[PDB]
This record gives sequence, C-alpha cells and structure tokens, in this order.
Amino acid sequence: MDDRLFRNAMGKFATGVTVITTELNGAVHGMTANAFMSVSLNPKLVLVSIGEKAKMLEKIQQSKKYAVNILSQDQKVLSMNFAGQLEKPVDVQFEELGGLPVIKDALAQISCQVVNEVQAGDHTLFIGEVTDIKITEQDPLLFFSGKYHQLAQ
Amino acid sequence: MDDRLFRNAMGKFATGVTVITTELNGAVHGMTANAFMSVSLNPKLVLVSIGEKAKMLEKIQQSKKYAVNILSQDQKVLSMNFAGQLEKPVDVQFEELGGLPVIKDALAQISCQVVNEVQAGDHTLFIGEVTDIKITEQDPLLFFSGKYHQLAQ
Ligand SMILES: Cc1cc2nc3c(=O)[nH]c(=O)nc-3n(C[C@H](O)[C@H](O)[C@H](O)COP(=O)(O)OP(=O)(O)OC[C@H]3O[C@@H](n4cnc5c(N)ncnc54)[C@H](O)[C@@H]3O)c2cc1C
Ligand SMILES: Cc1cc2nc3c(=O)[nH]c(=O)nc-3n(C[C@H](O)[C@H](O)[C@H](O)COP(=O)(O)OP(=O)(O)OC[C@H]3O[C@@H](n4cnc5c(N)ncnc54)[C@H](O)[C@@H]3O)c2cc1C
Ligand SMILES: NC(=O)c1ccc[n+]([C@@H]2O[C@H](COP(=O)([O-])OP(=O)(O)OC[C@H]3O[C@@H](n4cnc5c(N)ncnc54)[C@H](O)[C@@H]3O)[C@@H](O)[C@H]2O)c1
Ligand SMILES: NC(=O)c1ccc[n+]([C@@H]2O[C@H](COP(=O)([O-])OP(=O)(O)OC[C@H]3O[C@@H](n4cnc5c(N)ncnc54)[C@H](O)[C@@H]3O)[C@@H](O)[C@H]2O)c1
Repeated sequence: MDDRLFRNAMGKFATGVTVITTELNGAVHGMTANAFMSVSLNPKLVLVSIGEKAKMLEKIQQSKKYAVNILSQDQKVLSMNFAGQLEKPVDVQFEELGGLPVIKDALAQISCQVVNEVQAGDHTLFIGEVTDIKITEQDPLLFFSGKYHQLAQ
Repeated sequence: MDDRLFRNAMGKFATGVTVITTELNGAVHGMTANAFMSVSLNPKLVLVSIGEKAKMLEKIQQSKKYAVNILSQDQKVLSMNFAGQLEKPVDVQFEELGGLPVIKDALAQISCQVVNEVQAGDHTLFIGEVTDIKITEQDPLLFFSGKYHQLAQ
C-alpha cells in the first residue's frame, strides 16, 4: 500500500468540482475542492475538507464562513485556476450571496456559516450551516481517475 | 427556503455511488451511500456520513469497522437494493477484504477501521482508517440531480 495506490483508489470515487470561497478583510479567497458533501437536512448542514497546509484553512478559521461554488462543464479553467495550476491567475467574475463572494455562472452556489471544525489527520473538516442557495440547470464538471470528465448526454 | 430546494441544490454535486458494508456476528449489512469522501493522506483516512435513523448507524458503532464499495456502471441494481428501493432483496455476491465483507466486481473496495465518530445535525460522520484497497478500471455509476448517470466516453 503506497500513497499512490491510496490516491488512485480515492480517485475511483467520481465527484463534481467546487470552488470554496470566502472573504477576509476586503479580499476574496478561493480554493478548488472536491472533498465536499451534504451532511444534514435538519439543520441544513454541509461539510468541506481542507488540507492543513492550505492558505484557505486559516482564512476560514478567521472569517468563520465560506461559500461552495459547484462548477459547470464550462468552468474547467476556473477549477485549474483555484487549484494553483495556472502560472497567471485569471480575472474571476464574483457576485454575492448571503454575504459571501460567489462565482458567476457556477452550476450552483451555497453560502455557509461555520458551526463546527474537526481535525482529521492531514485535514480539517469545516461543517457549515447553509444560509442561501442558488441553482441553475447546467451540466457539471466531473473529476474521476485524476481527469476532468462530463456526463454522458 | 424549503427542504426540496436544499435537496435539489445538494443534488447538483455529482458523485459516484458506494455501498457501505460491515459485519456483525457474521451477518453482513449494507447501505447505499454517496456521502463519502477522502479525508487524509497521512494517516490514510476516509469518511462516511450516516443518517441518525439508519440501521447501519448502530451496526457500525458496534463493529467499529466498515468497507466502502464503489459501484461500477453495471451495478445500478445493487445501488437500488442497498437503498431499500426493491420489494425483494437481491442475492448479493460478497467476498472479503481486510476482514470486511466487500462486493464482488465493485469498481473499488476500501476496508476501514473507525477511528472517530462525530455527530453533525441529522447524521453521524464515521472517520475511518484504510487498511486494505482493491481497484479495477471499470467505469463508475454516477448520481446527479436525483438520477443515475454515466461518464461521457
Ligand atoms: C479537482 C481537484 C480537487 C481538489 N480538492 C481539494 C480538496 O477538497 N481539499 C483540499 O484541501 N485541496 C483540494 N485540491 C487542491 C487545492 O485546490 C490546491 O492545493 C490549492 O492550490 C490550495 O489553495 P490554497 O488555499 O493553499 O491557496 P493557493 O495555493 O494560493 O490558491 C490556489 C490558487 O487560487 C488562486 N486564487 C485565489 N483567490 C483568487 C481570487 N480572488 N481571484 C483569482 N484567483 C484566485 C490563486 O491565484 C492560486 O493560484 C484539489 C485540487 C484539484 C485539482
Ligand atoms: C444514491 C443514493 C445515495 C444515498 N446516500 C446516503 C448517504 O450517503 N447517507 C445515508 O445515511 N443514506 C444515504 N442514502 C439512503 C440509504 O441508502 C437508505 O436510507 C437505506 O435504505 C438505509 O439503510 P439502513 O441502514 O437504514 O437499513 P435498510 O433500510 O434495511 O437497508 C436498505 C436495504 O439494504 C438491503 N440489504 C442490507 N444488507 C443486505 C445483504 N446482506 N444482502 C442483500 N441485501 C441487503 C436490505 O434488503 C434493504 O432493503 C442514499 C440513497 C441513494 C439512492
Ligand atoms: N485534499 C484533497 O481532498 C484533494 C483532493 C483532490 C486533489 N488534491 C490535490 O490536488 C493536486 C492535483 O490533484 P490530482 O490531479 O493529482 O488528482 P489525484 O489523482 O491525486 O486525485 C484523485 C483523488 O485522490 C484523493 N486525494 C488526492 N490528494 C489528496 C489529499 N492530499 N488528501 C486526501 N485525498 C486526496 C481525492 O479523493 C481525489 O479525488 C494534488 O496535489 C492533490 O493532492 C487534494
Ligand atoms: N443522507 C444522505 O446523505 C442521502 C443522500 C442521498 C439520498 N438520500 C436519501 O435516499 C432517498 C432517495 O434519494 P433521492 O433519489 O431522493 O435523491 P435526492 O434528489 O434526494 O438526492 C440528491 C442529493 O440531495 C442530498 N440529500 C438527499 N437526502 C439527504 C439527507 N437525508 N441528508 C443530507 N443530504 C441529503 C444528497 O447530497 C444527494 O446527493 C431519499 O430519501 C434521500 O433522502 C440520503
């Protein structure tokens, strides 16, 4: 059992792709995440998992809020941008939802207030209560086996 | 803000589909789950999220272990089965990995020991340390907007 074997295995679980956003003292910060899930119905809770070394970790710890932007099929470049994979950052179009910066034309936008924070090995889980939601009927960006994919139409 | 709006939103995050399995007195229990994610690299941690009213909850609390079986495209019937959606249960073919019952021909099989248990609203998060992994190169069953889907080929 290598780290590569584990990552390969984990990559067998297909997911959508989100960008996590928050605002700290004026500035908008974003991070590409697929470790996201729906947690609870009553109350409305959601969870995101952030690596210990990630700049986003301290940002969320201070702001105590975050939004989750589910990316559409047309937003592959944004995924790469917020994953630190482009040499030059793109000029991202933000709007607002429940007091959070959200990404324009995202498949879906979900704004949260952090209600719990749980360390789990390498990462921290931020459990958030959902305050606002915006949905569209776009097709999703998918991530599977280390590659970007689309739904069969 | 209705429960339907929240569920619709949450459905906008595409996922693979797993069956969580465990063993209590040699009886094998399974439950369909898509609230699953990779958590930590060092140590190797995974997380699953189980509803407070789910029979699986108490089973895992006792056994202190679970396997995650990621379903292939060919396993839609299994997903429906372990979701309580068929009138008559199907005869499921089990095998073994790390002392856990796993589903034969799954896309991937991941066996875990529970290392933490965190309540989060409606649900409990069982954080699991991975002991054993088996992977194949099959295509995944997908779940998105309340429907089963496939990857574009
Ligand atoms: C598909 C995929 C899924 C991933 N899932 C997760 C996961 O769930 N959990 C996890 O911890 N990591 C995940 N990662 C890795 C993570 O996205 C990167 O490690 C990321 O670079 C870490 O961001 P950071 O907070 O450390 O800050 P940085 O490394 O600085 O942020 C990454 C990039 O975002 C850009 N950026 C930030 N804010 C803005 C803005 N205001 N406008 C324009 N650009 C901006 C920056 O230019 C930078 O290049 C994933 C990566 C991929 C590709
Ligand atoms: C795609 C999708 C994703 C879901 N994700 C989640 C989630 O992540 N978290 C969550 O809590 N719920 C989730 N659910 C709901 C969950 O799958 C159902 O609520 C399930 O019925 C609850 O199982 P239970 O533990 O309460 O026991 P039951 O309701 O009794 O189990 C469901 C079915 O599994 C069958 N079964 C169990 N063991 C065996 C076996 N040994 N051999 C053959 N059949 C067996 C039973 O016949 C039963 O019909 C999801 C449902 C769907 C369709
Ligand atoms: N922290 C995360 O939850 C996470 C998820 C995906 C990618 N990433 C990071 O982004 C970079 C690019 O990703 P890639 O194209 O190599 O995809 P990849 O092939 O490494 O990812 C496939 C799967 O492996 C798992 N994984 C990868 N890194 C992980 C980590 N650090 N902690 C927990 N699970 C992890 C995830 O479940 C992911 O979906 C890599 O450095 C990777 O580590 C991190
Ligand atoms: N507990 C869960 O994480 C979960 C996830 C999916 C489906 N289910 C249950 O299985 C049954 C059939 O599912 P469906 O075909 O109606 O799909 P659906 O349209 O209700 O599911 C779409 C999304 O909504 C979210 N969701 C649904 N029920 C949830 C719950 N009880 N708690 C937290 N998030 C939830 C999930 O993220 C899911 O991916 C429903 O009763 C549903 O509640 C539960």
